[PDB]
Amino acid sequence: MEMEKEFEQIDKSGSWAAIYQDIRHEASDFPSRVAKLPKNKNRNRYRDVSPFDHSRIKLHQEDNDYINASLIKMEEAQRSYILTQGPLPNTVGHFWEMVWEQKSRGVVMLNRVMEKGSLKCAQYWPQKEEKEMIFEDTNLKLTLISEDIKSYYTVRQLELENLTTQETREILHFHYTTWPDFGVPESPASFLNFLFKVRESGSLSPEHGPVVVHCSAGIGRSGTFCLADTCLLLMDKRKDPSSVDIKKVLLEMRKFRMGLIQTADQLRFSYLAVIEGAKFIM
Ligand SMILES: Cn1c2c(c3ccccc31)C[C@@H]1C[C@H]2[C@H](O)CN1
Repeated sequence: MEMEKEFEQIDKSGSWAAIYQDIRHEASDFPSRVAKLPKNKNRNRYRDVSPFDHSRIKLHQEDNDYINASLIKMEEAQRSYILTQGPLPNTVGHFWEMVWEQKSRGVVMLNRVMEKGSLKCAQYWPQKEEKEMIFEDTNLKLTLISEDIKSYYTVRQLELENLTTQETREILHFHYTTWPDFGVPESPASFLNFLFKVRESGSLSPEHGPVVVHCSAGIGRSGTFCLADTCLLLMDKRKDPSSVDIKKVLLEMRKFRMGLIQTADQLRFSYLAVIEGAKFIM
C-alpha cells in the first residue's frame, strides 16, 4: 500500500502495536559473540543491545578492537551510517578513535546528557574554547572551535587532532536538544528541519566517511533518524515514489543492527516524518 493512506488505515484501526510486533518477529537474528566476551562488559551500556559480529566497527588496535557500534550500509539509497551507543566514561577515547579512523565529518546526537534524572551518556566534548580535552588512552586532542545554539538544536565546530601524527580535522557536532523525556514529538517539523541541516553540511555525503549517529542505546531515536533519511532519498531517486515501503526499509536496516525503532510510537512518528518530509522536498 501507499504510505499516507496505510497510515490513516492503521490510525483508524488502532493497530500500531500489532504492526510493530510483526516487525519484531520478522527481524534478523545474527551472532554478537564479540560483544558478549567478559573483557567487554564495561564497554556496553545495556546488556540487551549489542552489535552483530558481521557489521560491527573494529577499532584499529591489536589489544582490544571492540566498540558498541554498527555499520548500516544502504545499497540502493547509496548512504551509509554508523549507529552507536552514547559513550561511557571508559569509552570516550574509543569513540573519538572511531570517528578518526572511519574519516567521519559529522556526529549526530539525539539525547541530552541527563534525562529523567539519570545520566544517558558521558560529557564527551568540551564546553569551553579554552578548556580542551585530551584522551590519553587513544592519543587524541579535542577542542571546541565555535557553538551556535538554536531553539531546537545546537551545532558545534570541533577540532580533532591525532597527537601521534599532528594531523588535524574539523568535525561538526549536530545536537538535537528537544526530544521529550517520554514519548515522541507531537510534530515532526523540528526533527525534519534538523535532518535537513545535517544534510546541508556535507556530513552525509560520499566524499566523507559515514556519519556517526547516537542516542543512549543507539537504536531508538537513532533508528528514526536514518530510517527517515533513507526513505526520503529513495522517494527522490525512484520513478514511482509511492513504491517506497517503510516497513521493508526498516527490516533491511535491522540486518545491520538489532532493535532499530524501540516502540510503536517511534514507528508511527517515523511514518509521520517521511509523509510530511515528502511534501516539502517538492
Ligand atoms: C576550516 N577548518 C579547518 C580546520 C578546522 C577545524 C575546525 C573547524 C573548522 C576548521 C583544521 C585544518 C584547517 C581547516 C581545514 O578544514 C582542515 N585542517
